[PDB]
Amino acid sequence: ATQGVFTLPANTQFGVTAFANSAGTQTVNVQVNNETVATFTGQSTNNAIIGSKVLNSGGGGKVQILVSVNGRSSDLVSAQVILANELNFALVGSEDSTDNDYNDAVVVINWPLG
Amino acid sequence: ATQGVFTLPANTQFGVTAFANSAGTQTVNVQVNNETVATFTGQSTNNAIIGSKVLNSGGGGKVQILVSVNGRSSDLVSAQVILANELNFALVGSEDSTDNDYNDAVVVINWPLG
Amino acid sequence: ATQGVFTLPANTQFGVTAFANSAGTQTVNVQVNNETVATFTGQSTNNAIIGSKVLNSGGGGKVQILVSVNGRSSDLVSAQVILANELNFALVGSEDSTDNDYNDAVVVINWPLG
Amino acid sequence: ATQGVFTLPANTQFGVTAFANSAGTQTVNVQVNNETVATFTGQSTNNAIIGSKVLNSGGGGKVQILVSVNGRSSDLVSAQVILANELNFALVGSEDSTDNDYNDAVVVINWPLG
Ligand SMILES: Cc1cc(C)c(S(=O)(=O)NC[C@H]2O[C@@H](C)[C@@H](O)[C@@H](O)[C@@H]2O)c(C)c1
Ligand SMILES: Cc1cc(C)c(S(=O)(=O)NC[C@H]2O[C@@H](C)[C@@H](O)[C@@H](O)[C@@H]2O)c(C)c1
Ligand SMILES: Cc1cc(C)c(S(=O)(=O)NC[C@H]2O[C@@H](C)[C@@H](O)[C@@H](O)[C@@H]2O)c(C)c1
Ligand SMILES: [Ca+2]
Ligand SMILES: [Ca+2]
Ligand SMILES: [Ca+2]
Ligand SMILES: [Ca+2]
Ligand SMILES: [Ca+2]
Ligand SMILES: [Ca+2]
Ligand SMILES: [Ca+2]
Repeated sequence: ATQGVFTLPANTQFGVTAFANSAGTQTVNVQVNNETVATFTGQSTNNAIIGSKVLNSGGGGKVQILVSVNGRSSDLVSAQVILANELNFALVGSEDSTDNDYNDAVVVINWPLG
Repeated sequence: ATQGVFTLPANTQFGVTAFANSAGTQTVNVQVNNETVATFTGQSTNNAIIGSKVLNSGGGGKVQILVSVNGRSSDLVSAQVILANELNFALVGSEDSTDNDYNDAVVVINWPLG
Repeated sequence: ATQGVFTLPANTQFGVTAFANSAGTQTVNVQVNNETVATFTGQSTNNAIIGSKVLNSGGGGKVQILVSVNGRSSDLVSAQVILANELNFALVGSEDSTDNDYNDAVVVINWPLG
Repeated sequence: ATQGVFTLPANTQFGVTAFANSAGTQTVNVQVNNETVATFTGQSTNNAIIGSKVLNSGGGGKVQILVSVNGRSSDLVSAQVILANELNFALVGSEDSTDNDYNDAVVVINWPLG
């Protein structure tokens, strides 16, 4: 299945934060309605935050996360969870190798803000 | 129901990250096995990270999040989600007197690391 | 926090299914835009299905689950999870007593159908 | 990633229930510690329940869901969600074609029971 794609409400501010847990340098591309709006690049094996930004979901509300390491696309896993019918988390794990921890880059998208 | 309490595997490194979205200064207390091991204090209305740490779940694996503002306990909501039977997120929202949204402090716990 | 309330897309068919795990007779009321549209009643300590129906979310998309035993409201926990940005589950547990298994009536709402 | 695989606590009773939403006849196989222990077969485009059973997770706790249509494996999506640190849902969607609704067979695993 396609993973790492989420529908947000239109024209909504959201947070995106990426963590790294891999010997590989992670490149996380964030697209809003099919256009790159942020790229986070970093390396950590201890969950360092490699990027955190506030963005807007735009007219179409489409947010997509892609992850690569040295030009190779990582395999993604994702889900969205909603608490109290209002607090939203869109969650991405990614795997750059064979141990299948899916923590090599982790991305958390949260809304609403404010 | 009690919220903000999670059972982790024993002796496991985990990340804890807190974001703020409130006029009130948030105090986030992290307890591991019934002892405070981290306190994040900060304030933002635009999803600033008010703390990010790597902790260990210890012998018992018990992790509890409490949130207060000006000494008053915020109301919590929480859940845990597991992706690919291995990537874990424990999620907490909190609501203070100032804004009736569970985003006033948002806490994300993630494991495994490395 | 209020639990058991979910916003569905408007005018959308959804499934609602309730299971029982309690000595007490469970009553599950399903309300769509603040009107009861189905009630499931039954008793089981072995996860029997006490009702399953297809409903429509109507104009407003508001779906609320209420659980009671002999007129006493149970304590509810809930969340919504979305897979592949398309398959939705709204989940409710309920506790009618003191053991805190939260499974006394369990309700699963799923969409889309077809 | 390998979807539809979940680690349950050992020797635990759990419910498994499957719904169908497809023109194709769905076969759901449930494996506990690498042995098939239940099989549900049916066809519906309106979320009919094609099976529900109570099973035990055994010593290993490994539960796997496979879905096929005329012997062709469907593509799976899955996640596990825990409410109140105690009430567990393991959730599977499946796609038998390319419209990507992931509802063609929907499987819900719940525990604890009783
Ligand atoms: C730069 C580099 C080196 C290596 C060895 C790899 S890898 O082994 O294919 N994967 C990275 C690997 O890093 C470990 C520290 C651990 O976090 C694993 O889960 C992770 O997959 C890569 C990709 C890059
Ligand atoms: C205060 C209270 C309420 C109820 C409903 C009961 S009961 O119905 O007799 N027992 C509910 C109880 O049933 C067990 C078999 C188990 O499933 C529990 O999780 C469930 O709460 C009593 C006795 C008291
Ligand atoms: C590759 C492929 C497989 C299948 C099983 C079919 S089908 O059975 O003719 N149609 C499956 C299809 O049914 C629709 C009513 C809808 O529920 C779809 O989501 C579902 O996938 C085809 C045509 C092709
Ligand atoms: Ca890895
Ligand atoms: Ca890793
Ligand atoms: Ca707020
Ligand atoms: Ca109970
Ligand atoms: Ca019970
Ligand atoms: Ca389909
Ligand atoms: Ca379908």
